[PDB]
Amino acid sequence: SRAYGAMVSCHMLSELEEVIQYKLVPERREIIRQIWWERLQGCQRIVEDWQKILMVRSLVVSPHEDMRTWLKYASLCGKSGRLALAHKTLVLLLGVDPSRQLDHPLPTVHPQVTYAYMKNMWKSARKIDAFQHMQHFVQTMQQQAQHAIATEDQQHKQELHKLMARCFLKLGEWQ
Ligand SMILES: O=P(O)(O)O[C@H]1[C@H](OP(=O)(O)O)[C@@H](OP(=O)(O)O)[C@H](OP(=O)(O)O)[C@@H](OP(=O)(O)O)[C@H]1OP(=O)(O)O
Repeated sequence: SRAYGAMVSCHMLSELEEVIQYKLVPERREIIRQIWWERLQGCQRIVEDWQKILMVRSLVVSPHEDMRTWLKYASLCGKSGRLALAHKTLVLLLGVDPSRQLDHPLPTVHPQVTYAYMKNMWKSARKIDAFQHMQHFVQTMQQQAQHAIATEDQQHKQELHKLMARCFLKLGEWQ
């Protein structure tokens, strides 16, 4: 447990070598990203360590390029009593600020990011407006899914149904 800090340092150095591999090899990009995700999952859930590792990985990977990792990091920060940093990460992922445009409904692009932002807002005690955004998001998801159902997009439809199931459960619990 004492050496874990130096272990984190070794993790960062190994990540840097995999970063130069990422820059050199264009066919290794997906494999490297999956390796990074699994290794980060293996590491401990300390916000400082996660921030260091993600800062190292940011050299060749923009947050938009890998939404899942930053979503997990934002969830960790939210559970670690750092809702300010979690909101900053969520707004960076979204690309626009829902806080300034309260009247403007939440963007539908990146629905996972929108759902994460909504639940963070719920944790931010803005429950009523979170519920209104939840209803708007669910109706938008259903209309979008009905419009965009196609034989080509089936995995996307399955993921959308899973997210919608989570949204309906959250709607019921919040009601
Ligand atoms: O913190 P909660 O409100 O209870 O939400 C949890 C939490 O999601 P986050 O990734 O946003 O933290 C779980 O993640 P863990 O931190 O426990 O790893 C996730 O489970 P997975 O990691 O397996 O995705 C689970 O999702 P699910 O209900 O689909 O299993 C999800 O629950 P809600 O989305 O219903 O809030």
